[PDB]
Amino acid sequence: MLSVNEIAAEIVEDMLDYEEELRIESKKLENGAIVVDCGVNVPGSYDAGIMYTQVCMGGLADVDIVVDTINDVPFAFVTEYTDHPAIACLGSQKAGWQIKVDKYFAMGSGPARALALKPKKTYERIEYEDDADVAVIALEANQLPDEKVMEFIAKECDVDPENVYALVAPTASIVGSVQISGRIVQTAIFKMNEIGYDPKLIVSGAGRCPISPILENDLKAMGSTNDSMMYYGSVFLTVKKYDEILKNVPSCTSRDYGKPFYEIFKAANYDFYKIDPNLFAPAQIAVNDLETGKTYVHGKLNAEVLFQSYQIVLE
Amino acid sequence: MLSVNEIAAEIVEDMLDYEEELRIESKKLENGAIVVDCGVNVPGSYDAGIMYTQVCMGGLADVDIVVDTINDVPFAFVTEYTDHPAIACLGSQKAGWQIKVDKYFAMGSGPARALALKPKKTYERIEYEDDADVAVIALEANQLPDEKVMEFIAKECDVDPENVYALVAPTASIVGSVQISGRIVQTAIFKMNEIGYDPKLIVSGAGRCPISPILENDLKAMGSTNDSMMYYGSVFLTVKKYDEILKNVPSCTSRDYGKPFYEIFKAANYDFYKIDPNLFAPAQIAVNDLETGKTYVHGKLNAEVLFQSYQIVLE
Amino acid sequence: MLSVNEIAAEIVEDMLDYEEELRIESKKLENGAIVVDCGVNVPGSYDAGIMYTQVCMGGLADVDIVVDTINDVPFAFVTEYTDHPAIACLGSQKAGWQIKVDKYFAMGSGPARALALKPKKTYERIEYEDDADVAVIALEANQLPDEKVMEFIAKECDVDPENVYALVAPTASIVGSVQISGRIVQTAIFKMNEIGYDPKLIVSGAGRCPISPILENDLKAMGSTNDSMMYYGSVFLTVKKYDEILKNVPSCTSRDYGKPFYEIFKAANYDFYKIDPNLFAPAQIAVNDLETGKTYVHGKLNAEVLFQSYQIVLE
Ligand SMILES: C[C@@H]1Nc2[nH]c(N)nc(=O)c2N(C=O)[C@H]1[C@@H](C)Nc1ccc(C[C@H](O)[C@H](O)[C@H](O)CO[C@H]2O[C@H](COP(=O)(O)O[C@H](CCC(=O)O)C(=O)O)[C@@H](O)[C@H]2O)cc1
Repeated sequence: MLSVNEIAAEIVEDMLDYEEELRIESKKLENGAIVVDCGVNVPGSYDAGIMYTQVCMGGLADVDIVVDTINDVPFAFVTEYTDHPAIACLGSQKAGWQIKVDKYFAMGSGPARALALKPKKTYERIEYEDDADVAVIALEANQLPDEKVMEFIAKECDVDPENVYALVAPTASIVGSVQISGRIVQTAIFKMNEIGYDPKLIVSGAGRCPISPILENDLKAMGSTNDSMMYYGSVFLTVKKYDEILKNVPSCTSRDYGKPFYEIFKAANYDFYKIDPNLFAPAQIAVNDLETGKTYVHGKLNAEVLFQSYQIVLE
Repeated sequence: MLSVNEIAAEIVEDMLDYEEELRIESKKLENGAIVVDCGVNVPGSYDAGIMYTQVCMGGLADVDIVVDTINDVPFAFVTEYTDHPAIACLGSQKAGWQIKVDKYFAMGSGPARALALKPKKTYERIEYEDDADVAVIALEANQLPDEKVMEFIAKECDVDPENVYALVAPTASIVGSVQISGRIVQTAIFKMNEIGYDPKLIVSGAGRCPISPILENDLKAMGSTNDSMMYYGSVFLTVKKYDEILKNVPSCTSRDYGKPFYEIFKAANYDFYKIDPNLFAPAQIAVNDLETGKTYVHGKLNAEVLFQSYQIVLE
Repeated sequence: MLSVNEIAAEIVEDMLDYEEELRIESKKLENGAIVVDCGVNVPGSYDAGIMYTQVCMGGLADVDIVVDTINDVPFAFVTEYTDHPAIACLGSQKAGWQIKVDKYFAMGSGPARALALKPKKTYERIEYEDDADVAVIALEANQLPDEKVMEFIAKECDVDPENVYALVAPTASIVGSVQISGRIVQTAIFKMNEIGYDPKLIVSGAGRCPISPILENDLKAMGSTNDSMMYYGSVFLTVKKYDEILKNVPSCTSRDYGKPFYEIFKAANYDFYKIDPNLFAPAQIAVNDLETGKTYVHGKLNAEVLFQSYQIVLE
């Protein structure tokens, strides 16, 4: 049995060893919980974004950045892979814990979800849960959580607060852009499960996605970071048994395709948890089926929409 | 003073510390030999694949995976380089030792070849021999080696079985796919030797090759993994003195070029013998000549053949 | 505070633990200075080139090599990024220390610059100074510095020669080619400062640049290594506030744009420090402005000129 919280805790300790280099800052609160700021009152960095992504994926994914071009324009890209896709993506990475503690609101991702069982149905579906006495959570938020928030997280995870760590970054920050593009494989796995495909059948997944420039506020950044995956995110997946249903994985099969994610976000009143989950999906996928030995390709890339989404200005 | 077996054993010790994360399993046999299953009864992983390949190359190469596209279809690629191409590729990685013990048969690669000296003529040519009390072999096989097999290998290496490690994966497995595409530099070096170009003249090489999808059995996989290099493997090589014979390195200069290996092999009725050996070669190379300061490009890529080989189904 | 010398010294100690693997050679001089030959009487290596580049950037950058193609011709590329672009690129990397000790000439780069403050105006512009009592310099030179040269460097940095390290490689060497393409982010940051843009406004930068083949002498190599960046170097940059003057960052906005830099190296008398500093610029940039949330793209790639600089011979 692997422990995503223990593996991720090792990465968080590495992050804390290099705080100044990574442009992050931590604080131990009055109950002993550790809050790591990766973007609210600090700049963060590409490497902090990679480490935050690795932590969200329970330490069970490789994540790196390579610079490449789209129609000759240079971007940083995330390239990543995992051989524990259900656990890394659904059991850890997905932001499946909505944190609401009086006026404090955050989207919660990462290994702590596998202790608190958030949501319970996910852990039934992937047949995984952790048992650790350390909890590691990743918060997408424009404010840092206080003692009361950390005490609530600790309680839900059945751990002491002194054994809770939270990484925190806002949507519009470099760590935000990196970690959200770092969910490229997770988008595919999540969309596959939403359409009824058993994620326990998925053997491995590898993905690439450009890293959104940082737009002027958290709301517009929600749009462009998500469009990175929807219009320009590519996944190679290996599965035990193919299902014709997987033709409906790519975003271009959605009635909302062509729309800026910012549009969809606005209609949900800027509440991420009011977005229809059936809308998150990768631009393109290739699915290697171990049963037939065939590889089925679905989807397409769309630089035109992406450059609109990224507020690119050409000469 | 570089020991490919000592360096490789350190990598194998790492693989042992992370078995469950890598999805591999090890057994210590009655004679003490350690057999590490990287794909027979276990799924393996992309990282087990990279480490397997690093082991094959004696620890003297960098090997990593990046996700990229071919005609927009996503694949995982190996990207690799070495500054010891003779030792890493000829003295270690090449599957140059046919292991035949009763009815057990496997192609052996990796550092143990440099203790067994298999074949002797290679070690004379590259002016390398290892001197070590530990042997690390990598076996491409559908069955794990038992006590008697490991005793045989240890005898041939002159090491006590207690100090022999074998990594094992079948041709159709993720480790199989990764480690075979991870021979992209080795196929250039080996083809260069084959056509009469002294490997001692070769300074370094750096290569890129897509990782084949896993096909439905070892024989089809033998085809697709090899076609990765023959139809879509690229190598940049640096040499002390270029000779025009090197125009013959690319696989496209073989009389047998043009169909997927498995179909060529079908056409030879499973007969190694009746296929031009010059077919085993990279798709394209660029050769930086240190003498003239020119860089000579030969060969081409072939996505059309690659996609037949990979049994790609487009919509 | 981040000490570029203390961090870089750790990289050099790592290089000293793997000399034979990296194909480098070190000597401790009489005064205790450690001279690491990375390319003068030894071959060096791609990995030695990456570590030399990392040391030039003060350990404050990520540097890796990926193999990819330009018009299908395979090359090794540097992919790199930093979140301390003023410190790493201008405070450390730029070769801003002209070394002239009797008959010994070298271009000096690297963290020792931030101890000797060379040139002073740079340290005033970026507001950085180091306080280490170790010094690490990178010399681009075709001969190894002796006891007297290292005495001069140690004195200028206010450190005992026993605590000084020098890395040394000529322009025509693998370490030369890697390290110079490894300045792709720095070329953008330097040009930005040149045209009056405060480098303190620069949040981060990420770049890709092909690694030049080694040409037949240091003079031709000065041309092709530099053309890598000027004709095929791409940079993604983040800044706090955009300024329209940044439209003049790309090399193609210079009067002299269009011919290989080999013609330009002569029209400065083969003196690097005689070259007009406004020609020294990246091929293409994307500038993400945090204020407006827009990303402005300028410049263009030029494979045709690159293949000429590189002395590519196609069939
Ligand atoms: C790409 C996304 N973007 C994004 N952006 C930013 N800025 N930050 C992020 O963290 C992030 N996401 C990461 O989390 C990404 C995303 C993939 N993750 C995500 C999405 C939604 C949620 C919320 C939620 O709980 C989620 O909707 C839920 O887990 C599943 O969704 C619903 O759909 C299903 C409906 O049930 P069915 O009708 O399928 O029932 C079937 C029948 C099938 C049918 O015919 O419909 C049955 O029971 O037989 C249910 O399981 C129900 O839970 C959480 C994470």
